[PDB]
Amino acid sequence: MKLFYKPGACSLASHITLRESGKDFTLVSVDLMKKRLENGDDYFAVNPKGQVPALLLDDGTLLTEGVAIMQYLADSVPDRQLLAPVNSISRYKTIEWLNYIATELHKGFTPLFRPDTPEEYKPTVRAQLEKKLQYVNEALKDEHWICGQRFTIADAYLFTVLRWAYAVKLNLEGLEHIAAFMQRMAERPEVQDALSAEGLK
Amino acid sequence: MKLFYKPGACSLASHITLRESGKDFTLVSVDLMKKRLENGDDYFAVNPKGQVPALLLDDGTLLTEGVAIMQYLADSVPDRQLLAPVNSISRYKTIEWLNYIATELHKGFTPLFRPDTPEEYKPTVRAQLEKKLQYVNEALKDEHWICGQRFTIADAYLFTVLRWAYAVKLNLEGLEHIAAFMQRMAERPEVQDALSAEGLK
Ligand SMILES: N[C@@H](CCC(=O)N[C@@H](CS(=O)(=O)O)C(=O)NCC(=O)O)C(=O)O
Ligand SMILES: N[C@@H](CCC(=O)N[C@@H](CS(=O)(=O)O)C(=O)NCC(=O)O)C(=O)O
Repeated sequence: MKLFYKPGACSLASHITLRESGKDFTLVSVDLMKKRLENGDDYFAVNPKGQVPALLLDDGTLLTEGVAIMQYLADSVPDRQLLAPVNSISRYKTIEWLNYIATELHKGFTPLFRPDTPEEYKPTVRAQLEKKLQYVNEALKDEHWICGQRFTIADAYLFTVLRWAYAVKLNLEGLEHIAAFMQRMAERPEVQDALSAEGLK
Repeated sequence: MKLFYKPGACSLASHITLRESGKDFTLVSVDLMKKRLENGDDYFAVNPKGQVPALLLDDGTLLTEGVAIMQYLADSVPDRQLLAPVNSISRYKTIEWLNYIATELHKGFTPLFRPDTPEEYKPTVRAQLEKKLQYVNEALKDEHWICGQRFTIADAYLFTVLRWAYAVKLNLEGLEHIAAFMQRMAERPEVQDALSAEGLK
């Protein structure tokens, strides 16, 4: 199994998930500017969307989209409870958080990292993300995981995107539940292993 | 069971799914500018996020996020085959499509439909959307449904978002598989009933 990723990118969520689920995998670095692998090979030949993450299965299947990848991992290890069983409302509340993170936060930060984003637009994005982060702060007021008492793939994804709020210096004052979630997350051995493996901090 | 919607908005995907799964529901229109229900009640009191769609379950559970709602409905009626069963690769491919549509197409359209979006930015967004539509056109070349042989929840969501490509007048010329798909979707009686109930054409 191979995970195509870039350090610090959204692929970290799938990476943390591969470890939390105890999977054997190889990391393959991608230059997202040039769309090449470490070896000058075109990346558009592996993933036509030219994006990370992408997971190559053993039976040669290429699976893209981080949310599809994490459900794929989570489902193969029901013993881990990284995702609740089908037809239980808990499962859907976790999927609700995954889509909120994907569409509202992840894609919300994207223009800030895009070279084609016009400068006068960037301040508008920051201001929109601020409101979003305040809703996230009150959602973690329980000071546990995003979906309650149990750790799920939604936590791997929230933590991954929340790191960008720190990298870009969004005003995070008063948002104490976020700060505590980030510490709780960093104390997990598999996210630490994943962070080290990517050469992160 | 109640679906909070707005004619033509993204809630159409969940509305088509509610009909395709054979559910009984009440459609409740939401004034998205004022966040008021058709009767004057505060919408923020139902959905704290202020967006459509939202599904109010009989038990009183409120589920938000289109992708979450569509998966909850499909799984509940396994006999209808709107989403493949857990652990089948087919299931993850549909989820892969759902996330692509959610994050790249739906959220990709969003700035076009907003005022704070600077006018010189609109051309870049349209341009990006047309490039994605080309990828979707090729993904539909064997002329079936988005996931192949069977109609799934990805088709309902792809159709919903493609309606805006036409509304907005993106350049859809030469994309013949996309045109065939729209026609295939128009001829499904459950989608005809949904367009009709929403007062659409
Ligand atoms: N819909 C994709 C989005 C993937 C994505 O945006 N990946 C980015 C990396 S990150 O900014 O999100 O960390 C990328 O590869 N971008 C390169 C490009 O889009 O050209 C998903 O959810 O997996
Ligand atoms: N992440 C949500 C987004 C929902 C959404 O953007 N809904 C829009 C309607 S539409 O543009 O998708 O048709 C809305 O209610 N917007 C009102 C607002 O955000 O103030 C989802 O996937 O369901």
